[PDB]
Amino acid sequence: LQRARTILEFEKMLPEWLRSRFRMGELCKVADEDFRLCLRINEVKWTEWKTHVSFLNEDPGPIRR
Amino acid sequence: AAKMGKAEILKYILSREIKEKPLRSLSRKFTDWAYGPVSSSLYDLTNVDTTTDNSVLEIIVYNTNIDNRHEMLTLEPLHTLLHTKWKKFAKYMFFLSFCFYFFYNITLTLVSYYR
Amino acid sequence: AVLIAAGADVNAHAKGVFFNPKYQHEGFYFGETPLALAACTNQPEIVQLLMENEQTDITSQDSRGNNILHALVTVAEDFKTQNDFVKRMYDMILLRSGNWELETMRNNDGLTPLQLAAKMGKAEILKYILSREIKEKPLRSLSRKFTDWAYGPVSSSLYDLTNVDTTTDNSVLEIIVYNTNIDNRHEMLTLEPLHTLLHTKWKKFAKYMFFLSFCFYFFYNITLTLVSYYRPREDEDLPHPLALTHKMSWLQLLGRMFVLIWATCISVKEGIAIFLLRPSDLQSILSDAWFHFVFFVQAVLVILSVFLYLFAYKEYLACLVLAMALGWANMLAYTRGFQSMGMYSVMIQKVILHDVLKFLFVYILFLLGFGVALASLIEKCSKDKKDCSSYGSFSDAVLELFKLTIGLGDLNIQQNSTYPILFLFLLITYVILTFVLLLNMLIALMGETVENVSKESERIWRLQRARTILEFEKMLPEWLRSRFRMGELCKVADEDFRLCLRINEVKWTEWKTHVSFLNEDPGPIRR
Amino acid sequence: IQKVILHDVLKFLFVYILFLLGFGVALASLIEKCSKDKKDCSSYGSFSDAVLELFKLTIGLGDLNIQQNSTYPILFLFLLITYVILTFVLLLNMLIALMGETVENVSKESERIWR
Repeated sequence: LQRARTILEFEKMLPEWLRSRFRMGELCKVADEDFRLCLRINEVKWTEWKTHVSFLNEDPGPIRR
Repeated sequence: AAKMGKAEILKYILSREIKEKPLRSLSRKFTDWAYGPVSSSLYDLTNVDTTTDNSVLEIIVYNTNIDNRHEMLTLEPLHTLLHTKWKKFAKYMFFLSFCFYFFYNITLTLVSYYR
Repeated sequence: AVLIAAGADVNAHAKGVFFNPKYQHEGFYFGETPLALAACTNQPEIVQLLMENEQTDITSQDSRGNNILHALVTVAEDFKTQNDFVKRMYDMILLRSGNWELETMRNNDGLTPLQLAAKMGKAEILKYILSREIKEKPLRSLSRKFTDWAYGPVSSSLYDLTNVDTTTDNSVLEIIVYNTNIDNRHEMLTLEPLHTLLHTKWKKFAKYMFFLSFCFYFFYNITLTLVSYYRPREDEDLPHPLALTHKMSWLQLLGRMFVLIWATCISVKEGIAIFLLRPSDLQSILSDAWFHFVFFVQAVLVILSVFLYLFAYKEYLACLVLAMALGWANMLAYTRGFQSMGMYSVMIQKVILHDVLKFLFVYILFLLGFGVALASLIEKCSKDKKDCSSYGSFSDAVLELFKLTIGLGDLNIQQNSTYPILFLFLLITYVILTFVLLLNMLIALMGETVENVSKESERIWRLQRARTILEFEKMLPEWLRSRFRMGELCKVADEDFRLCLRINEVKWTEWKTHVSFLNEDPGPIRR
Repeated sequence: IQKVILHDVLKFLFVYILFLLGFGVALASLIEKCSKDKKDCSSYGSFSDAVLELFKLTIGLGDLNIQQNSTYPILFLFLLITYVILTFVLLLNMLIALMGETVENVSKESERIWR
């Protein structure tokens, strides 16, 4: 919490144009018009062995190219 | 949910997996790809970090009156994003102010002891 | 199955940008064949179906020289984050079709999949595979366990012992002792081929062999003491770092030619040992290569005294004493041979490393912070005893405050001058900090640590005596007269009357009739 | 009083006397110096002095001398502070933490032993 208490204050005393792009930006949603909302990528492990209905892509690890 | 500090429904709502396709669009989780046991998880990130005023991160850090804040930040939009943002600049930025104050500290010592 | 009925190729190799390291990326390194992920998907039914095809090759190495068994190991991560299916998956694929040719297959870097379980540190499947009881008689021959006799509740247990001890290069014992990067090694050596065999080999020679080197270094240590304390002092500034006495009663010439050789012999001994591992500069140099680094610093520091006669420098006696103080300081390393004291040897080893570095990094900070500040008021034009020729500059108030930890004598609130009720204010603040607050921290800090470690601290000591025992054998190139084992005791296989074995004892469980046995149940061998 | 003498302090003194001799002989080398103690022509300054000089360091000794002992006393004081680093803040506080684990382990069955 205390290092979290610090880190925002540095950003608060950073009025630049925010070059530190901390995120995947404007990565498209499933909604056909809503291709907005910057996102995140994370990793999960072995549980709940099943078929997966919902997906977004043709399963690469990073983005293509 | 941040202001009241209700953790468990906040534990829910940041995930919010929607399985059904006609209304999957409202979720806070989208399986970007899965490939079985090791998946590409994905949080929605729309009102989380201070890109707008008074984002949910800005409350939970700068809130009093709650002794669940340390436990609440365990959550995975909350936890890893701090580690993310500390990596690229804030590990550097602290050590600058650390060195600037420590070398401030030495210049204080010399002029007030030697002559 | 319809695709197989359509005629899909069961032998395909999925190359590409996956099977990458850094498991944050995809890198899911299963072995690129349809058989490999099939067990890995926890799908035993189609595993059977893949075995129904005669065209299925299983032998075939794929990308990193890996067959079915290799990457099979490198998903065995935990008992908690797994239902433990891989164990019976692996068991199923052996009984369905299993040959020793497939087992003895090595890989790209030339490494046994059994040895891979050591390298990856997958403990639980390694817990399986060393036992490997096979109950059925047409293929019992491939087991790692053979009931030599049983007689009910107290049986003659027997491990296979074929790739275990260093009778060949890079045996599975040699990995697990000399491996870094894994914090499961101490727990893994609990296993019964691993555990008892060390106790076996320590019995016949290594209990003797340590005490030889212990006595040789301890009596080295005494000869260091005598020549450097009793008669270095002759009234002349000739250095003479080793006492000679070229006349009769040759005790001191015996002193010189003793000490130089053992220092040289221990230098080459540890010099090859330091050539031999590469740490990440703080994990194994600061648990394992510590006392090795101690020795290498020690012996060179001894022989450097000999170099101080060459141009006769000023350091001839000053350097001659540091090796002495350190030379008794590493007898601490050689007390591991006892039972309870070896348990204390890890208690001295982690508290230096987790607790007191944390202490001194804060302790020296206020030692300077109060140190310079009190050195400002101590000037005063009145420093110490009519301060015109005496001391009163910086190291005084350092040592005035350094002695405050212990009995200093008396504390002076005396003539130091401008506002001494600020001077005494910092003195009592130092007492508030550094005697009642900051010191009693570490005492409460140690108590939490010592109970946390001393449930597994025994095992760490076991690793360190295991760390020793192989090195003695490594510095034993004899014909290995110490026969540590039952040798070439015959297997059930009619031609394979080979594979040196072991005898062990089990107790009351699982009350049943025993089908498989070897003999007509004597206790020892007949005659 | 009966098990702590037997499981804990034998372990202590077998290590304690080791550095008591190790520092003991080493500091006895520098204390010769042709300048041992108070114009060293008739007074003492041989071996048991620096033993008792260092044996009194466990408790209040009076004052500690960084004085005229001669050749490189910043090695002499270096061993003194190393003795403090070892034998007052590291090695002593071992047994205190060691006793606390033992006393709770025995005092659930310690009554029975008295019986």
